[PDB]
Amino acid sequence: RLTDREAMGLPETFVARTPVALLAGHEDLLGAGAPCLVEIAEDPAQPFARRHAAGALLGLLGDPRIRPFEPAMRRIEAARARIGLDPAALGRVLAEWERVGVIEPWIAKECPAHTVELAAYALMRYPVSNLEYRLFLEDTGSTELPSSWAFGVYPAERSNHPVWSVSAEAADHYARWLAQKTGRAFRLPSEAEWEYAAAGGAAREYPWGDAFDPAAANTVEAGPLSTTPVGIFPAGRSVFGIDDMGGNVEEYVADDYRAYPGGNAIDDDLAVTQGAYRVARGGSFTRFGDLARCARRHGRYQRDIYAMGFRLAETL
Amino acid sequence: RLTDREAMGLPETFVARTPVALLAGHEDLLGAGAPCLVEIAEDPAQPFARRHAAGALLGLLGDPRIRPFEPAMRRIEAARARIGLDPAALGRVLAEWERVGVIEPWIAKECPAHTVELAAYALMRYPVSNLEYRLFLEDTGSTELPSSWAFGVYPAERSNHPVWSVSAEAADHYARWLAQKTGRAFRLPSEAEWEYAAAGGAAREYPWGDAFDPAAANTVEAGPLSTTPVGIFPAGRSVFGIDDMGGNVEEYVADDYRAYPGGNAIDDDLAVTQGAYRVARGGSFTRFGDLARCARRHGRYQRDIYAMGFRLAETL
Ligand SMILES: [Ca+2]
Ligand SMILES: [Ca+2]
Repeated sequence: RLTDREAMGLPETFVARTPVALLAGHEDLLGAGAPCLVEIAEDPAQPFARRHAAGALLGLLGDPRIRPFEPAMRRIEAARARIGLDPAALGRVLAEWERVGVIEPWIAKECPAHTVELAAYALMRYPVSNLEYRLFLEDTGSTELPSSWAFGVYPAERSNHPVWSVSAEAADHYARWLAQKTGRAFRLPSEAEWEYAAAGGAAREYPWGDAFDPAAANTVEAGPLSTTPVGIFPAGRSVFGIDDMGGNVEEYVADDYRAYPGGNAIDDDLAVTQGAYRVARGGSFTRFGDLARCARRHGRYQRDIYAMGFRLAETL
Repeated sequence: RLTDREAMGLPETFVARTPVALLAGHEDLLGAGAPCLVEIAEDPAQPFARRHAAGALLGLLGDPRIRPFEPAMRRIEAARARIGLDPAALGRVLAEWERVGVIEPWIAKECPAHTVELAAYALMRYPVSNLEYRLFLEDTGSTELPSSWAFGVYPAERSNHPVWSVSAEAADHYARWLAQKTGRAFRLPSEAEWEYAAAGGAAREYPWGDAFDPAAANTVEAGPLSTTPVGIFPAGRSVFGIDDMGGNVEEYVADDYRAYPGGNAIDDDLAVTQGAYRVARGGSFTRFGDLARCARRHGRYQRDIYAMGFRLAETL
């Protein structure tokens, strides 16, 4: 029933969260050099507008943080991961997020918290970028063009933003292409690999800790209402050094939707949702912080406001 | 029946007409300074990629060519303008453009060529930009948000590109707002004022001369497949010094569609088109060079690939 803007908490009148000119008053960045721009973009003490300005200039220059054939990876040692939500903690999540429309069944599918054995793996520090996805398209001849590319056209000023929306099978295809190109075991992360990389062995509610922080991720509460250059919300980095797990774009995993086994809570929608879509995790610039919860499971519907991107894992 | 990409002459596979990073190899522009960037962006001898790079950097910095409350204007003296198409020249237009789908009735509504007395007037050198339109939205509280702004959000990296698509009445509203702000007689140009400003007293077929030139304007034949910073196709400037009249975005005029009087050619669609839409002129980054003809009359249908912007005139 809601318009896109209503769903994003915005009025019908115009709202801006960025300057009219991103580098106005930040002209010292022109002489900084790319290594200095990278430090500024990833420094949590720098105001967002200056990090955004640095990231935007890197987007024009060619961002050296994005190396398509040797992407920045973080190693994660084998572990007994705890995945999902304790049924006794559902009430707290609902009180926390009912204001934005969350209802009990959406959170109940995170139950029960359970153990998953993970072998050692690596995960991309950043989500896959527009520039990376373009190289994939040009090498493969794929017709899997991103929905946000107007008329299928590459948005060059946003070279270092995450790509969206693509299908889960296009994300799969990107991973197979890079695996073949590099000889490395690239793939999408499993749902358990994604959640553990965000939450750690401490099972944090968010990548950054126990309480939502609108400055730690690009979400709709206070984000700029578009994607951002990867990695310019450093306060939201996970314990393993992964950036943008909360916010920016939702991220596909390898798993199609399934109920977690052992959950005595009746899900009357399972008769149509089981195996019906690929799980997406992490939330996005258009949605609220409930989606930046490490345990939140999403992906059921295709909508303009659901920005679907991805990041790769690697078998070690 | 055609997809957007089919209508643009593009395959299903990916096509790029820009570098992956607009300023890669153009890093000398970082130290140029805005006046030098402006000279580069508007120099027809500079390769398009370097002009685009300069314009993109100006878009980040704040483009000094765009002065919202004192927009760059060109004065045009009172004249007896010749508007439209001689019926004897219709066959030549059809042979020239039938390959892109143009058929006789679309061109026949330009007939007959006729005389319009114009008093002295001024016309904006550039189409109205994203940055200018944002200032309008923030001052008025208007809900007339541009269609290309995803979820209604300002695209800050494209601050100095033309705004699109807006309704003709939103263009009217912008003109009234600026008139009230500045005390100057701003308005949209009449259809005759627009065509004369493009074609001159010589009644050139295109602003730049008699033959189509894919490098003189941002059209779909060879343009970058998005809007461009205003004024970076200087080879297409009109005899009066107006930029981007061919290409970039279509431009509304003050006139609703009417047949030119005196045209003995039967238009069976007049029974539904008369007064039914606002005329748009000049063509765009998504369409072919037939629309960059000074006499071509457009605007009948609302479609994603029809990018509708505007520029202001001023009574002198
Ligand atoms: Ca994310
Ligand atoms: Ca134009």
